[PDB]
Amino acid sequence: TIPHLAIDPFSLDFFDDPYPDQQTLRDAGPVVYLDKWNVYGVARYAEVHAVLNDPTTFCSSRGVGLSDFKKEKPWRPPSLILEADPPAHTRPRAVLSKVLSPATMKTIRDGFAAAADAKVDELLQRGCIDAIADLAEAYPLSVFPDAMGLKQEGREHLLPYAGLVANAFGPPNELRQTAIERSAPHQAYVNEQCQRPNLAPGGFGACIHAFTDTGEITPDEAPLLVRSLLSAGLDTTVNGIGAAVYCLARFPGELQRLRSDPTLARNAFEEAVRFESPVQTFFRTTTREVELGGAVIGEGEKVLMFLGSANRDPRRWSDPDLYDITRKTSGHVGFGSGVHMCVGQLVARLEGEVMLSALARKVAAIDIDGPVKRRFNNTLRGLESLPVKLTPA
Ligand code: HEM
Ligand SMILES: CCc1ccc(C(=O)O)cc1
Ligand SMILES: [Cl-]
Repeated sequence: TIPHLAIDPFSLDFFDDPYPDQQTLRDAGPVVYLDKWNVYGVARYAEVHAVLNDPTTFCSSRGVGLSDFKKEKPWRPPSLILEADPPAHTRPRAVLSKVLSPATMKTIRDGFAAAADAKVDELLQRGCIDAIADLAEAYPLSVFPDAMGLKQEGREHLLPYAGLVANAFGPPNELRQTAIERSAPHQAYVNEQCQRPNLAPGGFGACIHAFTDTGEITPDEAPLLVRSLLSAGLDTTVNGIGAAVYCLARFPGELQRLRSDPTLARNAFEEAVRFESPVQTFFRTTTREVELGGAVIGEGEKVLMFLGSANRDPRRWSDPDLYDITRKTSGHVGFGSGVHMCVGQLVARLEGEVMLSALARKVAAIDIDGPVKRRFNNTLRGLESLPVKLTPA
């Protein structure tokens, strides 16, 4: 009753161009079995949304990667929030939602907006830049480690650790193997920065430790929650800003609408998160036998959610393959949906908005003028190099 496909969603061929296979995954049926990794897959919007909004049946405490924590030991101690179900998830989640609250965004908006405007002006002096290294990476690296309260020493480990975390969500293919092997220096730096004496007062990390006074988390939970911000709060914003720049470089008409109305900067970033979906996939594990799309999935089964495919499903989105900055983007699952929906979404939107705002007010054109290279990661979709020429406004 369930179609069996041999497509490998974690293959280099797939990462290179996933859209044809994603339609094959969608049109084969609302639920598919992937023989390559012995998992269930859902690729349409309706099933991804339902699975994401049924945490009692599709749990996250047995891992959000392929590995089943009930079966194998995790490569690192489980995340107290991402790899937790309610009610264990609730109080650590409330702490991160307060640390990264709308009220906190007021304290960092001027610094983030200034750094964004300064970087675009700096890049306009050089003309021909790499939108990844010199823009997508340089800007988050210039605001987020300081907002965490991180010291200067050892920041070179932040991006390699983030790519390791994202790779480790995938199957035991070469990409995961080479990430985990000899990863101990990346882990030691991160785990050391998660301790209270290494976080500047007033930063996200110190503010987390400050919530141990409240009884929401214990002092020994706070470092793990700091690790969560250091695993997810940098690499994804990089790919997201690079995607937006990629779109504005591929859709020059949408760049011109953004110039004529910079207040579209925030929704233009949101649409870039739908269009490229930097977090492509996540896993759930069935708590019980469950009917999904006419298929009976047993207990203890891994279910793979194609977030990116759900954001391009023509059953839900009109013209899904077009970048449209005025599109009503609410309901896209680029940040998740439900109880685990990205608790850091306000930081990513803020970083994205002020960058696209900076581009909207200072740049006339963005033309690709060099070899484009894709970056391969079992979870993330993003570019290795995006050579563009910026024309000043
Ligand atoms: C373009 C940027 C980002 C994207 C596309 C993204 C994507 C996601 C997605 C899809 C989830 C759902 C995980 C699941 O349901 O299993 C998630 C959760 C999470 N994200 Fe983000 N993220 C982004 C940026 C950030 C930032 C900036 C932070 C922190 C500053 C962050 C921290 C987290 C955390 C801690 C969780 C776990 C929430 C929970 O389990 O309740 N992410 N993210
Ligand atoms: C969405 C990517 C992500 C990765 C790791 C964590 C965590 O460490 O809790 C949270 C989110
Ligand atoms: Cl670690």
